[PDB]
Amino acid sequence: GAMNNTIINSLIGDSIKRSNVFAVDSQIPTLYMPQYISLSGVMTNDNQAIASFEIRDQYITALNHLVLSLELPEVKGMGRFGYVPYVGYKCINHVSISSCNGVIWEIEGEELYNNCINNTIALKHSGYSSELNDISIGLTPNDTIKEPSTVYVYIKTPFDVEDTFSSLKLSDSKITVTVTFNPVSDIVIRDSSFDFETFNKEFVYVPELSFIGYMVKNVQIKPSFIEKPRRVIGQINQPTATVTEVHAATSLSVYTKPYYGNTDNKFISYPGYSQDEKDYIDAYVSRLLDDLVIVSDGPPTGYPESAEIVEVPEDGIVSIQDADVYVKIDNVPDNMSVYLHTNLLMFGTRKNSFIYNISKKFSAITGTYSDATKRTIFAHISHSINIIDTSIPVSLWTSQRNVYNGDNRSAESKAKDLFINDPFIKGIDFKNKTDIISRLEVRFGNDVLYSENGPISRIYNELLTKSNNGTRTLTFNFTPKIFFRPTTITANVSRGKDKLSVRVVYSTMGVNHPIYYVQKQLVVVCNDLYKVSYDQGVSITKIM
Amino acid sequence: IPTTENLYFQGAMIKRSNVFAVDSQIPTLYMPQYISLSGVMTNDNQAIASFEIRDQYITALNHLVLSLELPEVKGMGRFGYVPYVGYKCINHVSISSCNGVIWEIEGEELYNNCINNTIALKHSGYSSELNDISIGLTPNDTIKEPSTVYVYIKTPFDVEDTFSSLKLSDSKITVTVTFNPVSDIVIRDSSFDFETFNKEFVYVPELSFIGYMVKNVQIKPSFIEKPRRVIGQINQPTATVTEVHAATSLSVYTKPYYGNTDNKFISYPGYSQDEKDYIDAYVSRLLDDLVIVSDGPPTGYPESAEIVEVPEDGIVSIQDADVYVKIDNVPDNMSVYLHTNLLMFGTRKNSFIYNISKKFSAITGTYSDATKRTIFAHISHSINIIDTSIPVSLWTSQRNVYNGDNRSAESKAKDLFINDPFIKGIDFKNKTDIISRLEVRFGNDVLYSENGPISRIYNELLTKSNNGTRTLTFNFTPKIFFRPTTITANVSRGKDKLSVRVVYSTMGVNHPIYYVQKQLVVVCNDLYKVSYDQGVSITKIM
Amino acid sequence: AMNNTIINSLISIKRSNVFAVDSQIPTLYMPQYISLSGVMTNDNQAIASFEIRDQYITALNHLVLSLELPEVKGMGRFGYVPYVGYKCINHVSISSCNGVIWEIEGEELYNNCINNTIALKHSGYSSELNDISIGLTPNDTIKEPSTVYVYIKTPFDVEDTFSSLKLSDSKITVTVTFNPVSDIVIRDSSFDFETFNKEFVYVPELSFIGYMVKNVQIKPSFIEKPRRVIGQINQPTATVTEVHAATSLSVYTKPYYGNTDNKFISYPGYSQDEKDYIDAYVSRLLDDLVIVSDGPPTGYPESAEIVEVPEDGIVSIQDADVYVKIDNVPDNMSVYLHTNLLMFGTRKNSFIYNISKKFSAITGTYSDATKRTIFAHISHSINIIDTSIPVSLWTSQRNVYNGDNRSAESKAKDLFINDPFIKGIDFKNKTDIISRLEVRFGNDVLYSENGPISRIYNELLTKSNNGTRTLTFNFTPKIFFRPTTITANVSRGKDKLSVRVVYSTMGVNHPIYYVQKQLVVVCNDLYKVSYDQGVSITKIM
Repeated sequence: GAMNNTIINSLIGDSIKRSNVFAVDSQIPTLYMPQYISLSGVMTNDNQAIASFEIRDQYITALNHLVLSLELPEVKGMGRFGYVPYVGYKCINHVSISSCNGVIWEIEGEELYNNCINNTIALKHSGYSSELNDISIGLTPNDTIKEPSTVYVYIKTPFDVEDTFSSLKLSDSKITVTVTFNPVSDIVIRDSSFDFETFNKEFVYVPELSFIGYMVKNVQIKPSFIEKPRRVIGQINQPTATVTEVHAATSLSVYTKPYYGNTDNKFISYPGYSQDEKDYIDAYVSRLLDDLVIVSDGPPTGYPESAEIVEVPEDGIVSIQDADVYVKIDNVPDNMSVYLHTNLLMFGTRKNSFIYNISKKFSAITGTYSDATKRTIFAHISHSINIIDTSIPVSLWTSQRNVYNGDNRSAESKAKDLFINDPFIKGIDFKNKTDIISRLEVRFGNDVLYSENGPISRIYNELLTKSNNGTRTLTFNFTPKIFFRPTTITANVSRGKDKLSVRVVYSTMGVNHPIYYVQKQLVVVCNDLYKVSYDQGVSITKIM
Repeated sequence: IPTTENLYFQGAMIKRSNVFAVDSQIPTLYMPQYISLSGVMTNDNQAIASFEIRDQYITALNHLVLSLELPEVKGMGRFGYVPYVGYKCINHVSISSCNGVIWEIEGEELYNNCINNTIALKHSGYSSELNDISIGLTPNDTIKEPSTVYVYIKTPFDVEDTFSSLKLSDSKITVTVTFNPVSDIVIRDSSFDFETFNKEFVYVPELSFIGYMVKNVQIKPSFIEKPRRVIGQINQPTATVTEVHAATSLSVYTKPYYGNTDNKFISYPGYSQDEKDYIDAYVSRLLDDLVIVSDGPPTGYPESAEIVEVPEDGIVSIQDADVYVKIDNVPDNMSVYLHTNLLMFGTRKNSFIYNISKKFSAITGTYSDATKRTIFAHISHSINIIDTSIPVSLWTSQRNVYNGDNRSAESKAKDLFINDPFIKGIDFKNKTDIISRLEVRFGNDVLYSENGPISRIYNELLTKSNNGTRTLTFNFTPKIFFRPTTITANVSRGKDKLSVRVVYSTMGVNHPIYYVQKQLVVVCNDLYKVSYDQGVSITKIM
Repeated sequence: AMNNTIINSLISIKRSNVFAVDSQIPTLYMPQYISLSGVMTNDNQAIASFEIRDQYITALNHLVLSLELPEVKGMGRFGYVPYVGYKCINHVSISSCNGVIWEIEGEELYNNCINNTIALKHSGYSSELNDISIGLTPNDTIKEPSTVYVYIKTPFDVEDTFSSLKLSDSKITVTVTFNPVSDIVIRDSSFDFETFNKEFVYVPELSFIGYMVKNVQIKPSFIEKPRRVIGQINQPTATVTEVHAATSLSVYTKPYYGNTDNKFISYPGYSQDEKDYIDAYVSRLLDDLVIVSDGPPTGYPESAEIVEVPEDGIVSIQDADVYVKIDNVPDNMSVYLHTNLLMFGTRKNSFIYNISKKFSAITGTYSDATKRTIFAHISHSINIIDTSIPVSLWTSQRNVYNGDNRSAESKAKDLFINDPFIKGIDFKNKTDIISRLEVRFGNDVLYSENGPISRIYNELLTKSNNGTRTLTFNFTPKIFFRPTTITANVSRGKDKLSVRVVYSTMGVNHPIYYVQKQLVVVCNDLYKVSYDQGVSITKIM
């Protein structure tokens, strides 16, 4: 109801100099006015799509918070079609910010995405919705698969960190923003039935650039520093990569990307908008089940001769070598039996060695046959399918290496396979869950800068940046940005110490996984420090 | 040899600022205390709670929390509280001294300011116990157990803790909370005795705050932003804020007006508040009347109902739409029937018909001989959030040439009264964007305009919020340590007002949601100087 | 381009530049992620020691403990508790030659990290670790080996380099005391815990961010050290003595399960919502609750009252009606309802706490293929308290009934749960059992409350959804200021904090009444940190 006597007695019962924590002198700031400015741009096909935006106005003193709008068209026709999650980020191949004196800042599309991955709002705007990312089906040539939509891509820049204090100042200079787009093939998930040829011919990127402009009265410009991300991709299947000309790096990131060039980029399933590891696994199990347990009158027809479809015993247990599969379906008609496809997908490099068989990954399958729809309605499924199984390209099941067929699904099931060309996949699975780096070594010149076995550098990245999707990262700067010059690793060119060399030991994937034959590329990102000066327009100088 | 050199700082090689040590300043001597007050209740019979803060030792205060003791709800019928029940109770909050109002806010604006604070919304409260629609079976059955909810009354005094705190220049502070009618916070069916509940219900509030007893306080003048709201006329796409001299921001949004309805909806998902939960609760409510397993043509439906026996094929054609219906274990003496016009809307006898039965493409299930019900399995439909937000009144409106609610009397009896006061847009999730274009005028000159909702995208990015509004921010300067940046008036040139004009998106006249009345809401934050000369006072910056 | 109205509104007074800053040159330093193996020592309590000393490691912060979990092989049910890595920790101590610099009890470290979802995930929390897995053969793999990471949050992390621990050419020892592995594992009777316990060893590794600083200019600082007092079992009071400069005081309750075998009917695994706990429990009871049998069901104790369901579908258990309807029941069989599955009472013709009475509707379909009932819709009033009742309390001496009338199959599936960080009297700490709280500074009442308004403030101020009744005395920003504290008056006897609570009561006929409670009181004392002749701390008085 009021302050207690014990508290009152503990204070009254003034000799020392105290900092006022109950009042502040409200400083008058620089006089300015912000404005959201939107620009249309010019489209070019060098046949890569490139959008240019020129910002040249005597009243736009500073700017930040770049947002790119993209108009997605109405998608009509036959077939399965869906956009990749965060489709807007996946459109971007490269972003460049330039003045008359050259590039001020630039970034690779995947690195922009990596920098925004911990911003759920920016990712949502990108966008990510059941409307965009579920795999929709067109049943007629004039059927609407996808309605037209607008996505917003937040182009995070070093100018956003401290709002007005970090904004790009325009020294009565012309700024150009150049966005290079990925082919539309990257952002779209589709089956064979979908007329991609026509879609590709007719699709056009329709972008618009927004930014927060500031009209500042008597701006007092000071020099600053900015970090420019630089990326190097290693050779296919080489466990090494080098970044040359490293003189002042604030950080270094290391990750892996799969390379699907030895494939047709076709996968059995995709979960759509639902993106959890369990959603990927459930979408895959769901696609296999129709061919795995068959309720038929006599041995099931329409499967390759290589298929081993066995009638389930009265026991319910089918033995596929060491693995027992318990199959029990209720309401099976008297003229019909329950069959198990014991080798739905199988892989082996040697005829009497190890076999990777997807049918062996199921231990229990129960359900009820429906006389009304003539389908089996699966109830409980016990299995050991993982995220890697859902990430195996179909090409690797039917590869030359494989001594077996070894894709014994029905023709109906194979026609439902999807082309996935997402350009920002990491690791060897869709969720980048499996850590395939067993050991990492970083060399600065000839000296070992850092080495680790487990991903403790990923744990630090995730803790320090409050991200649940980090990468193995070394950070050399722990100083607050903008108010301090960033701390860096510094070169010694005479001792040949001006290169960062990364070496990894990859995990053997275990014994005979078809995912061992997924080609990998090592990615190394280095953040170089640059000085930003505004003497005769905006200019940047690499720190050396 | 598989060993690797383990050497430290191998990447290492004037006045420098020390980043490894700091001089720990001695702060003002103070002592905080959590103080709780009961108030005085007063009653167009609107409930008002007053709390008077007067103590020579409370030097400053912040972090206001209002407690509310919700009563035990007994009786027959369906009852549930709206999500974030405690915020929806608040009509208005006012903080006053002897010199007048220091700060005040409309209930919806307090809620909009706390929408990103998941903790404060949970305390509000939001739970299965409060928000699921509970059913009372006997007149002495307990529908809802008594409960306490906490409403964090976010004020400008919390931004920088002690630095931004409200200083009581040995003045009396009065906090006045105006409550919304209990009708607004309760979701109920016709069976529930609302008349008695309303007569007997009383708001039981308590105000807490963090008080600070400060030794030799050195008070300095400061600035405060006071939110000011203007609501446009029904269906008017314009609104004006007059006497704008120093504004830090301007927000624009839409609210539906349900005065042309009885505020009854077919369904409500309860505690589960996702778009999918709203859609699933609605589909679930329609399914008992949509697919019927009956011995002969189903009874108990209006004559306007067109209930058709499903062919051996399983496909029923409703004009251009094919509905595949297949139910297992149907008894031999019975057939499967499909309600082909459960809900239908047309403005002309030969116009386009909006039919909810046409929104279903596949319905799978098993009839239960034990419970004499159909247990639905897989449903393929195209029901959206707008369908679940249609008031029942609009389906049976004078503008409809059809009946056009052909549901059973049992289904219509399960309809719920929803009077949530903080609904935005034309659907429960505020998913549909109905503003096609926005123009903001400062005087007669165009300050800002947009076609797409880029100002909402910026609001959401800058405030890290997933529920933003079209907002124009003029202040990008850090709060408390600087005088806020404002849009400033030119009275001589007539630039002393903010006029908002929107262009609403169009839609077909044959969709019941076309008849939802809309109100434009404009929120302006005006800058005020906080003085302490003879107790606390605020002065509008002009 | 900028509109004319904006240009016209702009185009003697000192203005602060908000569009440019002079980029200060910081102290020259170089960070490094350093990892150390320690020394393992053995109540045969496991203790890991890590010694940090290097002429170039000047400062450090952001301690992360790695734990290598082994491959778990054999027969039976096994799972790790959620946040396994935090639950491993009994105590963490940071020491110099001059003594302890900072230390914390494992539960208080966990409490400090509970609002950090990333740190908790790294702990870890996954279906792989936390679902209850089953081993079918003696060489079957129940759990694959895994690594967990425990972020050991310290006061040195608040302001990165500014708050970092400086090493004045001193040797810093980090000592981690581990809980017995019995605390972090959820297992059934079938699992060979004896062998697992004998063979299990903690395999830890300590990482930290080390800083090599050129010409470090050290300044004295302040640190808050958490101090915990646990009250006598069921005693609603606790005292913290020698309180001279405290920044906060926290109060909470813990259950004590020493009067039990720590066995529970169910556990939801990785799925940790209140509903997941309730659904896992209902699921475990269902196969004994509704039985499809040819004649009266066999294999239940003589005390079991299994009744054939009438044609009506309604079975009356006193005042409670249970509607049971199962489809596809074979002609030679009937539907039976177990009317006293679990029952508890302290007198014979009095009140009965009966779990079977908590069900109002049960629907399902019998499966001829698997000879099971596949349950569909269930209407019950089971709560989080029911799922938190140890099995021991159903069959206790106070109970005049049997009163666990489940099948032997169901009882064999019971799980040992020894999670060391449970609060309240239920697994979710949902039930508030403190009716009133009083805090005394000396003999004077410092604070008192009925409702948990101090928990509401804790949750608001720390942006946490799992707060405790807390009194904060410090609202001053950390590192840049000396913390504000409650200060002692030794002459007036105000140099101690006494807590008294009034517990709510659940009835004497509820098995949960017999769950023992412990009052926990946490006090944060202010200490001065000085670096004159190694690192040392001094209690503020």
